[PDB]
Amino acid sequence: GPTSPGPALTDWARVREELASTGPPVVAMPVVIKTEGPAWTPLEPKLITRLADTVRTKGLRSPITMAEVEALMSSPLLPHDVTNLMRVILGPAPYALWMDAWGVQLQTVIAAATRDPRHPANGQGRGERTNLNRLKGLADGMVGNPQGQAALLRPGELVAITASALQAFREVARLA
Amino acid sequence: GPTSPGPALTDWARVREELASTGPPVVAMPVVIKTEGPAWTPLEPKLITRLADTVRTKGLRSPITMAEVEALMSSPLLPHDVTNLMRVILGPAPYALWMDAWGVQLQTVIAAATRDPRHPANGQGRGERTNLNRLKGLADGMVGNPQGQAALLRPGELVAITASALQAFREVARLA
Repeated sequence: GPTSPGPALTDWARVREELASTGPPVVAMPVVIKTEGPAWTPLEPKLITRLADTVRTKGLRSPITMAEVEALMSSPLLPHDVTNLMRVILGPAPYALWMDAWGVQLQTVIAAATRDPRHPANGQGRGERTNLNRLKGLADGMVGNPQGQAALLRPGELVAITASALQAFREVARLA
Repeated sequence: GPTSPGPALTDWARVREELASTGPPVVAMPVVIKTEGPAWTPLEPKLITRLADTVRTKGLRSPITMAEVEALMSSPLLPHDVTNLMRVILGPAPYALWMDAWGVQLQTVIAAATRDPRHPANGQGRGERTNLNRLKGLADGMVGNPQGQAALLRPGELVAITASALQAFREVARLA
């Protein structure tokens, strides 16, 4: 990633390499993790407003709306984002239905998550297994912390999260 | 912060404003958090190598080293950073002493943290109180996750963390 201009996170990979190519005594021994690649995608305000507009005018049960939401929810999103996105398009009343539907959808994910310790929502470690709270961005450190969510949620969970969001949306757009 | 070029985190502040300046029905009602301002500072590889060089040549008990480390540890750092910084300058053997000394130093912080629920290391909430593991970047989600640390640690904790690191360093540079 962009490390030439400025390193948001100390680029310890470079430090490693340096120390190495200079003297053997001790050396390139700093712990080089390299957690990289943001699997979530941020939404563009203007694209969100036009979705609101479309949901306003064309309706909600409208195929246009479904089409435009579907597309916008093809990329992984953080719990914070789905939540806010929905709070804006759905409105106070249906948002609740969605919240409910979304939780149900998420629950079946906690199954394929349990059924298989190899599910994309889980990690390598033994504790690294998703949970309803994680998926909802309610897990400790995620609550009201999108920055926190971006750092803790695994790509596999983001995909689950977003698909569920999209399902529950259809569930509510039609069954309403 | 930079939101004109591209919004790393969905800029919901803008979305709020839009919806508002257009139609009253529902409106600018997305939850706008705005967690901002990184209180930690990333280290520049070259500056780290020269510190290694200085620690190598000039020594460790050297005042030059103390001078150059002091300066470099005047800005808040993440547990990951202090740890790696030290692992590089201190070497296998003393690093252990430092680890030990650093923990002791951190422990007295857990006191002023407990003594006062208004300590900078604590938050507003009732659970938002620091702990040895947080300060060490061992808290869940911080382990091997500098990105995670940057999102969870509070500025007040970063200052504690870095000062302690600096103390424990002096503790080890002299008492060795």
